Amino acid sequence: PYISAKDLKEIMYDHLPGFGTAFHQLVQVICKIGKDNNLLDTIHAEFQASLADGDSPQCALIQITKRVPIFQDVPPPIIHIRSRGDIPRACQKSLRPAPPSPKIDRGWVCLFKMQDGKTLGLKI
Amino acid sequence: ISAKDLKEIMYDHLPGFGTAFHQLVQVICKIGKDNNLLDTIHAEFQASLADGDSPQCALIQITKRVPIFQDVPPPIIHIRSRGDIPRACQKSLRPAPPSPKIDRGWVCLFKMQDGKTLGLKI
RNA sequence: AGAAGGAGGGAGGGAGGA
RNA sequence: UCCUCCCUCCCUCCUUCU
Repeated sequence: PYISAKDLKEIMYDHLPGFGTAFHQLVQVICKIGKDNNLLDTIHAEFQASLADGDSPQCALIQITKRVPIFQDVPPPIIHIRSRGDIPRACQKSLRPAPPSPKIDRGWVCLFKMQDGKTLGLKI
Repeated sequence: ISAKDLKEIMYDHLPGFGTAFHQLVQVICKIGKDNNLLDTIHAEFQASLADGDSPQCALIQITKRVPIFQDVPPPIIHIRSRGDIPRACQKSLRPAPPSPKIDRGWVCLFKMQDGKTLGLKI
């Protein structure tokens, strides 16, 4: 029954409006950490269970970070970019300087590292 | 440690009155009391705070970390009308799935005189 | 996406008081 | 002229939670 990083992203993506929003990014981060730790299934199941509770798909993504334990243990991934323009418009409003040991299950999706040295966290 | 006392501790930390966390405090202390686990629940509450967690966070950690809250259904609370539910919880009401889990944020189930049931969901 | 708390503000309904 | 209570609705700020 095992699912693919490919189609999970597909599914979760089907469920959200907009393009390149903080939640599309969060989908990407969840699936990557998903693959590399062999939890794409645990993760799909929590996504479904949260929709059953009545959670908006945004909220469901959030529940994964808070309920699937891997995400309390892997830091938000660093993503090397040139400049802040490279980040999608929808995410612009959600960038914040990151504090020490930023946690995914606290809303820190990823860390954008630009070529001027400045790092900006994507905060949900 | 006592149920009455611990509720008052937990409350003294919470913002507002009549919020979902106030309801959760009552559920936690009720379950803790029926089951002789107030000591465990209090320790975990204090432990969360020491890690620097918000009191709201600490209550959630109890539901996730003290195993009893994985193994019992959300309490059924019987009420006259929906208007009997405090203002702060109103926007948090929603229909429960079949086996709502307390450790999934389902604080309790309000059963009205009409037989209709809404879960309080955090 | 949504909720709670505090703060600032703007519009309109019902009532009561100075 | 002002105040209080309740009911809609709109904007911004801080914190918390899912």
